[PDB]
Amino acid sequence: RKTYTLTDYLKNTYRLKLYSLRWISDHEYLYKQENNILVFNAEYGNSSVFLENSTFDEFGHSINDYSISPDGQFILLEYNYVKQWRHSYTASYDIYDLNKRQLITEERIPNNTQWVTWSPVGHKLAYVWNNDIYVKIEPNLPSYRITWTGKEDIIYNGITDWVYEEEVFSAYSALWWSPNGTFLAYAQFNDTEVPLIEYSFYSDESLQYPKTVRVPYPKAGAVNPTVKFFVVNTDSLSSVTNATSIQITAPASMLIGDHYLCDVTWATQERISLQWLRRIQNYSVMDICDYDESSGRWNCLVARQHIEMSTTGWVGRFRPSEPHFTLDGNSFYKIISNEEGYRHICYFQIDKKDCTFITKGTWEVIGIEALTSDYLYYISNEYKGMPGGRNLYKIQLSDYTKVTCLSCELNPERCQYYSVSFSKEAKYYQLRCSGPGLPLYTLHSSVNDKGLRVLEDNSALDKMLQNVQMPSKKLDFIILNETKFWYQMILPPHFDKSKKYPLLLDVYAGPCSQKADTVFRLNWATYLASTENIIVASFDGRGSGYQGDKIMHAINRRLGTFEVEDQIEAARQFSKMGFVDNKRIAIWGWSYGGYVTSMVLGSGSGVFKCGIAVAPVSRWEYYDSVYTERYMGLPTPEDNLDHYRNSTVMSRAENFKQVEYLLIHGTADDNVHFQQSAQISKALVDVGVDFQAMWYTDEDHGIASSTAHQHIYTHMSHFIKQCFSLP
Amino acid sequence: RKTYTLTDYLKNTYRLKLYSLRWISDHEYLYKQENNILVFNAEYGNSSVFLENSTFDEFGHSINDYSISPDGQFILLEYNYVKQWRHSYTASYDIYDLNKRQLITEERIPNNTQWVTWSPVGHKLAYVWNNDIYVKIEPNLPSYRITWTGKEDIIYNGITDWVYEEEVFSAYSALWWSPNGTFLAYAQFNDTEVPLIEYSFYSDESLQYPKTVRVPYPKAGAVNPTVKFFVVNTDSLSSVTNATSIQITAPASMLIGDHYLCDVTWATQERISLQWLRRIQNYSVMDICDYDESSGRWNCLVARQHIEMSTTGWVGRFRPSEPHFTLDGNSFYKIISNEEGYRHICYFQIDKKDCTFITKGTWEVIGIEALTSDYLYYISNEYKGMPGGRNLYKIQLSDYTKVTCLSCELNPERCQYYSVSFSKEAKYYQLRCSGPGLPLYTLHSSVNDKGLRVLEDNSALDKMLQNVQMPSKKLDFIILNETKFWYQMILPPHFDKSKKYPLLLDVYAGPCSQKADTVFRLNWATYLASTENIIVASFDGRGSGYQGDKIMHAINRRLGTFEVEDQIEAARQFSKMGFVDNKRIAIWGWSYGGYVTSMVLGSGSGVFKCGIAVAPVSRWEYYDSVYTERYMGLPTPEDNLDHYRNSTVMSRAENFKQVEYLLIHGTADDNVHFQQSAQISKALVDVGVDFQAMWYTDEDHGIASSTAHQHIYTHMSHFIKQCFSLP
Ligand SMILES: *[C@@H]1O[C@H](CO)[C@@H](O[C@@H]2O[C@H](CO)[C@@H](O)[C@H](O)[C@H]2NC(C)=O)[C@H](O)[C@H]1NC(C)=O
Ligand SMILES: *[C@@H]1O[C@H](CO)[C@@H](O[C@@H]2O[C@H](CO)[C@@H](O)[C@H](O)[C@H]2NC(C)=O)[C@H](O)[C@H]1NC(C)=O
Ligand SMILES: Cc1nc2nc(C(=O)N3CCOCC3)cn2c(-c2ccc(Cl)cc2Cl)c1CN
Ligand SMILES: Cc1nc2nc(C(=O)N3CCOCC3)cn2c(-c2ccc(Cl)cc2Cl)c1CN
Ligand SMILES: *[C@@H]1O[C@H](CO)[C@@H](O)[C@H](O)[C@H]1NC(C)=O
Ligand SMILES: *[C@@H]1O[C@H](CO)[C@@H](O)[C@H](O)[C@H]1NC(C)=O
Ligand SMILES: *[C@@H]1O[C@H](CO)[C@@H](O)[C@H](O)[C@H]1NC(C)=O
Ligand SMILES: *[C@@H]1O[C@H](CO)[C@@H](O)[C@H](O)[C@H]1NC(C)=O
Ligand SMILES: *[C@@H]1O[C@H](CO)[C@@H](O)[C@H](O)[C@H]1NC(C)=O
Ligand SMILES: *[C@@H]1O[C@H](CO)[C@@H](O)[C@H](O)[C@H]1NC(C)=O
Ligand SMILES: *[C@@H]1O[C@H](CO)[C@@H](O)[C@H](O)[C@H]1NC(C)=O
Ligand SMILES: *[C@@H]1O[C@H](CO)[C@@H](O)[C@H](O)[C@H]1NC(C)=O
Ligand SMILES: *[C@H]1O[C@H](CO)[C@@H](O)[C@H](O)[C@H]1NC(C)=O
Repeated sequence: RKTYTLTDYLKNTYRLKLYSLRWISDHEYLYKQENNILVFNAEYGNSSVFLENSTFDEFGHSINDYSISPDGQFILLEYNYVKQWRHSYTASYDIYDLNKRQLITEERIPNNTQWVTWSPVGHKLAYVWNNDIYVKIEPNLPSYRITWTGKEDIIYNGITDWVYEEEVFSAYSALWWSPNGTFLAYAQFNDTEVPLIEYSFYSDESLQYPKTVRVPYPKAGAVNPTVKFFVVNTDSLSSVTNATSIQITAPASMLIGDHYLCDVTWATQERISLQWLRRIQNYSVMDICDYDESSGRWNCLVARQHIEMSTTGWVGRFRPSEPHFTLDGNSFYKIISNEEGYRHICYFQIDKKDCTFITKGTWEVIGIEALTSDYLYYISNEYKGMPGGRNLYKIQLSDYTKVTCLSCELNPERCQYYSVSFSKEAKYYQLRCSGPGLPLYTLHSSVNDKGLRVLEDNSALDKMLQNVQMPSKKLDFIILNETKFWYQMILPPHFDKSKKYPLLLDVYAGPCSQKADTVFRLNWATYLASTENIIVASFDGRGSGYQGDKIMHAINRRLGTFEVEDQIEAARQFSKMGFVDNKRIAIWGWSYGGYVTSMVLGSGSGVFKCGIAVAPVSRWEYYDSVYTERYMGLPTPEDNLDHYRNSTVMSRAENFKQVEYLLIHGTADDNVHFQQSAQISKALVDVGVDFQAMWYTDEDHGIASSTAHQHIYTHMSHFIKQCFSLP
Repeated sequence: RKTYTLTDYLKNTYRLKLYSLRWISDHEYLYKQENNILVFNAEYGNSSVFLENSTFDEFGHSINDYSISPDGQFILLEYNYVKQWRHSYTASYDIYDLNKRQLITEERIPNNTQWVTWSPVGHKLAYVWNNDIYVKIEPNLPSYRITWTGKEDIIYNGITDWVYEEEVFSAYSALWWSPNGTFLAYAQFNDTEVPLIEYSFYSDESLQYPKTVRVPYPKAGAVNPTVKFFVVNTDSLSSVTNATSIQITAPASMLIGDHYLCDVTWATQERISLQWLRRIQNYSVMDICDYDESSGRWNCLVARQHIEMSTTGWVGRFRPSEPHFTLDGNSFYKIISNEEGYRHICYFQIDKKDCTFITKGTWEVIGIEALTSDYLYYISNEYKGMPGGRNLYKIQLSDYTKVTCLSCELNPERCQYYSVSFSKEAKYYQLRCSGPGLPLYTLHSSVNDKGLRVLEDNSALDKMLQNVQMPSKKLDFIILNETKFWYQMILPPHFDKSKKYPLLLDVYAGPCSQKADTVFRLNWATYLASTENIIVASFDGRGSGYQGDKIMHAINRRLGTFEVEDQIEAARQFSKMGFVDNKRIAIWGWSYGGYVTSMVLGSGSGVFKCGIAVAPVSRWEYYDSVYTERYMGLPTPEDNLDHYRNSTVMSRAENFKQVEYLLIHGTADDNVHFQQSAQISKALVDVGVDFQAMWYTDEDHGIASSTAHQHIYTHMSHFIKQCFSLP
């Protein structure tokens, strides 16, 4: 009988099915079946073909994605896709009028467009091209140029520079339509004095001289980009006169120094919320800005700013939390750490002091998902006190005490990890369960929270997997200093506590991470347990998220300490349990996991026989400012420079003589620079330690090209199989 | 009897002693002994300390080198040495007045000087600083400025650019003083439009942003630097009037296209010899340029031009050979490829056409070493018919049939490979024997070729080696289509022709190379044979040198052809021999040896279990123009594009599934760019071939930092051991 093989992982032999739909009103959504775009009625479940796979067979280009105007009249077609960073890319665009069932060829959207977006209502367009912003009121009409300052690598209007995209907004876009669709707000980033990271890109075999890539990127403590914020009135645009952008300056308490613009939320048609963060990320201000028709200006009264501080750590999980505004725009809710350091929903009324906690407990809210007049819907990990689970709840607005669990009980053995998607105005919602069993997609009505229908049960995949000897998963915890810390273990088929198993510790362990959860996954570890009979453990130690600040801020200004310690201690704990071959314990990790794997390998602990680090950080001065400084402060003598340097992998080289080490990195890694590994290897050479290495030419942090993806996991499997003495 | 261990190799436990001297006159030389500089009388062997080690115990800096003027009045002190390429570097210099016994302290040689030389006689100096040439008539006097055009990375006056240094002059200098010291000849190079190679340098851990290094480097087919030649009269220099340098123009037959200046020789006080070469290294012209005392000009009579062509390949082994002039400068001798294709000594008389061969035979003259009115001395491989041996011969210039071997019989057992060093006017000479026994340096008088005395017999080392199981070398040959091809074999001690030994083929096989010779070496192979009982073999197949053009030019316009195939056939032959285990045959090479190893691993032969390539070329369009075009012509559709394209390693990628491959490259290789290994690995990943890699951070082609050196050989040693299942 057969197992989950490496070739299965690499080749996607057992495919997970999903069901991504796109809401388009409070009761209809779109969906693709055989590349036909169907539109669905949510209430009754009937559907029909919105767009036929047939159309565009003679288009000329392969179509990459699409977006429909709110008013259903038009559709955007995205082709010539060219990926840049984690979120950004350039592409070409066409517009198809639906009622005319024709393709528009007037005033077309330029090739190399960097970003396009419909207005929330109607058929307006805004797009960035050559770092400048443009606006078409209508798709067959000439665009109005809004900005003139766009300049490659220096001035960005309406799109983000590298660090904002990666660490602040999590997106390339820096444009925000007012709900009216009347205003276009946007940010401008200035990278004039931001230093450049430089690396070689070799390209095709045919490229005689390797090309040098230069990217404005601030490493820890280096000069940051600066930011301006503007708002333009789209209703008032002249063919003759320029477009007048009104600026909104940051609070004076931000203007005194380096800061970031970290969130932008429209409250009403004439109220905006701005979140600002001090470069020292323990202080931030929310600014409420109202339009004044008499002047045309936007004013943010100092009086109604809201303010957040931390004395134990930084602000928010990764940034200040997002405000969810009540419909009238006079109050809002948002996740906040309470007096005991747990993140709960807090209620804020604009011109009033403080805020009011509507939730509390020894658990945390993960996200606020929806807000109607009678209810606030949110995900939390309360159920059964399992930080690694997720369920939908709703709280009765007029009686905070009445909290209903919407998902806890749908299928309590198959489903303990939910996410959700609401329709406009929240009349219907889609539930998505991700484990511990097979992913399961259902539809629901808000009225009586009635289960309308099952959308996808992955029955087909399930029939296949009954054939294979699949691994099982154990989610438990252990006690350390009177504190529970959770772990998981993917266990091989027919597990036997009277046998001894080799064990791989799969590490990430970065701040607010969680590696022990109830998600079902078909991945490299599935192969390792199913086929090679290795146990694959992970452990959430100090610094991990979703358990309260006491645990999360343990690591404050002290990266490469308690999280490293704890992974080691976790392994001592596992050896204690009697079914692990304490001669065959490995450790591996990627990104931040690579850094921790290295530090572990470098600790002299004597627990680990061998390990793999992929694209690991090696010293924090090498990584970016927003991320690094968030946790480490600045690397100056008067701040945290000491620990910046007590915490490098390099300084641990000698101890690598006791272990077998595999070090991997892509040459075109724009995120964690090849530098970081290049310095690790040199430190190891310089001290006479033998080790094994692999570079991947022209790959970035993902090393995700199909061929490279296959090569590295193959390479790594050999490594581990040697180390463990397996066939 | 212990064994020769890797450590012995890396720690240099068993050291070869040398005897490096510089002839100072017709009868004395200098010799550094315990940081004491000594003068030695050749005839009697008596000495006197010229400069005590005690001096400069108070200097302030570590002193890297020294240079005493021809008149012994001053000495240059080189310190603050920084290495650039293979020959180039910059440094600081102090001058010490040997008479006044003190350091001159004004009008100093600037810091970061790029080159200095004394004139041939006296105490003039010429130097290069910021790519401009300056001249001091006396060490305390201010220097006159010869050129003003010097510009970093663009215009070089009196020093060479990257290719010229590496591939033409085998030196940084481009300064040639007339024998008087009267004139200063120099070249100027213009790399205006020469593309730049760019790569990352990671420096010490403290550097936060890596540096991009940028070097004008013409790759096969790209724009080449241009050159001009000038001569300045050193006596008529003015304090206010800018010195005037007279330009010599290359011959019309050279100006029609791209060309090189390949050699400069002063013939008399008033006659310069210049050799030029076409970018297509088919054709070269030697110009003879006389000074016109009235004119002030220099004239190059077309009738005097001596032309070398080749229809079978290129001119010269690596470049047209150096001419050796008679005292009166009216005639010269030059190594030339004869009608049978063997390189022999040719006698040229200035105003007469063609020339006369002074020697002949099926062997070759390697070098002309000295010239008097009575004798011409040269090194050749005639003795015992071995191309891999070297001997000093003299030929009576009044009767060419009268050749006598000066070294053949001194010590037939111990010595078969000599180099030599003559005093001026060749009154005496130092013989240096390199094997096959321990190195042995002797002094001799020309009068009757008497042996004067022994300088170094390496008896120290001999003593030490009496306690180690040393391996032996067999130097034999095989037949291939009726032609003899040589190889050598390092044989483990106590070699039993009955057993079967694993075999490592050590390859270079570049054009005009030679890996089978009679020289003594303590190297990696010594360790492998002695300690790990491996037979290390090397073979000189087609393309190799010192055996006639039929063999050397076989590879014309088809690198990665016969030399790759011949390495393969050699291996087969070696199997036939009943003492090699044909299941355990590996291969490895560096540089060209790296490319060949790759072509071989990727050929499909099934002969080799595994191989190592170190800094390999993989594609000839990536290597430089002077070396590459010499053998491949230009990479254009009209010339040799097809074979450029056919002889990439990348095209053989699939075949690598059959072998184990380790690929190694320094990230800072200015010579064979990392690009080349980056493209090999990408081809291997693209087609799903697994392999081993290792990059060396900030190392260059030589990978020679003491720590990198030790680390690469250790890494390589594990791999080889593993391949052969060696305990
Ligand atoms: C982006 O920021 C740069 C850097 O500060 C600005 O450049 C400066 O502009 C002022 C006014 O022109 C000058 O006085 C400075 O000398 C400039 N410094 C540099 C480094 O150039 C630039 O104006 C900003 N660009 C925009 C459009 O906001
Ligand atoms: C080095 O070579 C470059 C290219 O041949 C020369 O550049 C030219 O400069 C002259 C003016 O002296 C003009 O003919 C052109 O404007 C330039 N062309 C280019 C491509 O830049 C340059 O003159 C040379 N420098 C020296 C010292 O000879
Ligand atoms: C936005 C972001 N997303 C991420 N996903 C992973 C991830 O799980 N891995 C692990 C699995 O494979 C992909 C990366 C890591 N990151 C990081 C990140 C965090 C720390 C460091 Cl040191 C580097 C990065 Cl990129 C960042 C922040 N830039
Ligand atoms: C001036 C020169 N000297 C060299 N010595 C070696 C050598 O023997 N090995 C011995 C083994 O160690 C490496 C160098 C190789 N080269 C080459 C050379 C030739 C071809 C290529 Cl592809 C690269 C180089 Cl550097 C060049 C000219 N570039
Ligand atoms: C669903 O059916 C209703 C009633 O026939 C119809 O009006 C509506 O257009 C249908 N919607 C879809 C998505 O087909
Ligand atoms: C996009 O570029 C291609 C040619 O590269 C062309 O077919 C098309 O017309 C361009 N689109 C626009 C908006 O100009
Ligand atoms: C939207 O709100 C703005 C702000 O007052 C107002 O000026 C505008 O008329 C509104 N737009 C539309 C199209 O209703
Ligand atoms: C437990 O406390 C000890 C100090 O007494 C400390 O060494 C260790 O890090 C702690 N462990 C955890 C995981 O809290
Ligand atoms: C100086 O010379 C003496 C021999 O005369 C030698 O013994 C001593 O080591 C030398 N000092 C050095 C090498 O600095
Ligand atoms: C060697 O000895 C002779 C005879 O005294 C002397 O003239 C000569 O200068 C000496 N040479 C050296 C280098 O000491
Ligand atoms: C060297 O030769 C040049 C040219 O013949 C002449 O001008 C000069 O006087 C000579 N130098 C000496 C010092 O003999
Ligand atoms: C000799 O002939 C063989 C036959 O296989 C051929 O492959 C090879 O190229 C030839 N070698 C020489 C030395 O010409
Ligand atoms: C060279 O600079 C060094 C210090 O870097 C200094 O001692 C000296 O004055 C300089 N020498 C000259 C003459 O340029």
